[PDB]
Amino acid sequence: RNDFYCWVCHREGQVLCCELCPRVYHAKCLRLTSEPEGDWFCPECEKITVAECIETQSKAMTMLTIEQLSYLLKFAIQKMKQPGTDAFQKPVPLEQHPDYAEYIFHPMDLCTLEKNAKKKMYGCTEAFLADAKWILHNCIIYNGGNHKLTQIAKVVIKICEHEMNEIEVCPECYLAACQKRDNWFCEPCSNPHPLVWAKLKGFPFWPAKALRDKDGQVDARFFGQHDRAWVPINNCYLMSKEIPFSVKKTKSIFNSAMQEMEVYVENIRRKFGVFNYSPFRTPYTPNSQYQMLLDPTNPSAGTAKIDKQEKVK
Ligand SMILES: [Zn+2]
Ligand SMILES: [Zn+2]
Ligand SMILES: [Zn+2]
Repeated sequence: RNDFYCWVCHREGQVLCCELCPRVYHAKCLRLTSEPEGDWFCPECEKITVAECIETQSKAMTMLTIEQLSYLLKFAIQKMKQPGTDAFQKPVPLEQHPDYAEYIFHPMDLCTLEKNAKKKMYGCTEAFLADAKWILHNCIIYNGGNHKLTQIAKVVIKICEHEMNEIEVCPECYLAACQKRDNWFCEPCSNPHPLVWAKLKGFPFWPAKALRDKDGQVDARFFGQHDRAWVPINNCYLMSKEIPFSVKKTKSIFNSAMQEMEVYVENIRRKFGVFNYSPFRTPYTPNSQYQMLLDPTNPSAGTAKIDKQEKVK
């Protein structure tokens, strides 16, 4: 059955109906410049359709099957199920709230979300977050926008958004961080992340993995502490033997990071055959392939990796 409360503001009124799902919307809540006539599809449905289309699907979805994604969604559910989330763990019982179904036409809870994931119902990360949001919408309608339970539901949805974002950055890094095997941070991914010297304003130059490029910034993951930051691309150099020196407080902390970085380099050499160090102060470039070159003085010769047509798992 179609909902009666706007998906955006959670209030009743004159609302448009989606043809594909039970969601309804005030026209003004979607800043709709005009009125749709017939066969309207809502923004949640339209975002899911383009994320599930092979021609427009994300980098992460190109490397995952539906079954593989369902395994990562199970770990995301564990992160959402924090201490204090009891009210959202099981379906709301009619024995405690007999008027619940007069207001809530589409119930949702963490156990149902978990069961749906195990049954392979979600074809993209966007679909899991869209379904999870029914928990927050339902809580606002029944309990009210200022209730203590609404505050808890908002955090549950913010955790869901962060976990979906992390899967999209790199599913292999996500899986390694979830399992936490010995020296998981040093495990190379199938398309290995470039190693750089990264300088964040106010901090010493430090070794890091480069996970993404966006608007002139690099998503750096630092060796040692495993913390993260967006760093300007002009403050990043390809890894070299000579170190870009910075005045530091504790020697041993920098030492542990350099030691961990050398374990990562050895893992790359064992798996792909090579690791090319660069001359001092060589700028990092987006999606750099330098470290994998057969001959770093002849880039047109391409990668050292031998293609054995292996099904990667
Ligand atoms: Zn609205
Ligand atoms: Zn829809
Ligand atoms: Zn990765």
